[PDB]
Amino acid sequence: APADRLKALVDAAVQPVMKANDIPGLAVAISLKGEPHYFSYGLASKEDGRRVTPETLFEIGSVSKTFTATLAGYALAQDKMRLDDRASQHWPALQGSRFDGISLLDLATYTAGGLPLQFPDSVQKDQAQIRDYYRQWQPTYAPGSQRLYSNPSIGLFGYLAARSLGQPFERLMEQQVFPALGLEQTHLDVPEAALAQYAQGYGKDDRPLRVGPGPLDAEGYGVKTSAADLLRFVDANLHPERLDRPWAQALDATHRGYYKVGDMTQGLGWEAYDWPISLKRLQAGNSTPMALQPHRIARLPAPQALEGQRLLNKTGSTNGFGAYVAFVPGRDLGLVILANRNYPNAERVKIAYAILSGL
Ligand SMILES: *[B@@]1([O])OC2=C(C([O])=O)[C]=[C][C]=C2[C][C]1[N]C(=O)[C][C]1[C][C][C]([N][C][C][N])[C][C]1
Repeated sequence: APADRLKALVDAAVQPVMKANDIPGLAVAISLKGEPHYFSYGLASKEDGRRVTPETLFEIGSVSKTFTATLAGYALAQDKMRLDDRASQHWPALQGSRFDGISLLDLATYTAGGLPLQFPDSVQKDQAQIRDYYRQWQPTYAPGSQRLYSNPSIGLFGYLAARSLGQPFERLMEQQVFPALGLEQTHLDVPEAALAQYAQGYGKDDRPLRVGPGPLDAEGYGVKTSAADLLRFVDANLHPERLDRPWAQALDATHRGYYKVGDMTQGLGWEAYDWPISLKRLQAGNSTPMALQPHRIARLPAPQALEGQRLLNKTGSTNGFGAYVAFVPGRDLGLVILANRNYPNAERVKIAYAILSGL
């Protein structure tokens, strides 16, 4: 009955949203009282009819920023950097730029002063173009005043964290972070031997879409992982104390809120809400205006522990994929929803809400 109840609950949440958004395949993973549960739907590739499993690789887009924050947490834990460090202390090519006046915290939390959603199309994945972009950049407003969701912002934060550790970002992620987290199905660059597991993404007219190279892609949106591995990451977030001490500290650094915008408390990577809260309020916190418009922040007097009766979440999108992760620390509850369509965030939250309410 409990298997049937749980399959009934997840089916009732997922199936209508998959039909309504024409999602070819979707993988759900739930952590409930320290037990994993997997629900797999539809097709990883329509063309060959490969089915979604808990080992299928999906692009998770901006959920990658929670990994980036974890590498920064590790640099913090090892005293290689501090959140109030000036950005240019960690990259000489930025010295003399406006990044002399911008903290790592500002970049991490999108408050550096109007760094845009994306690098402009003119900036390719090239070290010199990225250096020249940041050197010439000027804030639109005061650092620390307005949140504007930004790849270049948290991207630079992860790149500087990696420089502080004396190694490239992508090497640190593959050689240190993923192994420390027990993640063997999590990739920035999918190995040839694992390509059979990589789902096809679908956009308008079902055009096939896997993410192409871009400046600080790894930092902003580069992760491919399975529902099984992303739920392991969620379980590490729910129990940092089970990891070796420096990684425990790295994960705790991602559970600290610095400011509020509406119902949302901004941490490093993770965005937090009180729990319970209405579905409409959780959808609004993950809405298009929150991604695309600047918002004045309400700074907290001291960083707040993101634990207890709160929901921590992150949405992630690429042109072909739509991911959502959410966990409730105080209820030992975790959830991963990976899909091979970029379907609206409101719809991803609709599935999660139905599941989390059901439990
Ligand atoms: B990220 O996934 O977060 C994000 C959301 C969200 O939170 O779900 C909504 C809207 C935008 C973003 C930004 C992030 N994702 C990307 O930046 C998408 C990425 C950008 C580069 C593209 N490549 C261009 C081709 N040369 C691929 C999509």
